[PDB]
Amino acid sequence: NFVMPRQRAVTVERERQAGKQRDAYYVTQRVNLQRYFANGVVSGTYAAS
Amino acid sequence: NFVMPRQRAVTVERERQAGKQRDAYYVTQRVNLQRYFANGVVSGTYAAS
Repeated sequence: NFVMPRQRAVTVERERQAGKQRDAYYVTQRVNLQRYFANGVVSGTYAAS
Repeated sequence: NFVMPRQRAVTVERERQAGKQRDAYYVTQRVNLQRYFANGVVSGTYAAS
């Protein structure tokens, strides 16, 4: 348990035409952390009032 | 009469750098339908309450 399924790597695209005097850098990433079943975890917590 | 005048048959364009992560497809055609003289057609009409 605790796998991080990954659709793709990080990518970079760039755009400057038909812009106005300006290179633009765009980056994207699709990643998520999602566990299977609810077992084997704690917080703690650890609290005041 | 009822000639089909045209100056641009169908053009299919394509952009992807970058659109902000979104391709764009553009389709255009330049055409018209026009008659030399005001005669040669009737419409019914076929109308009542």
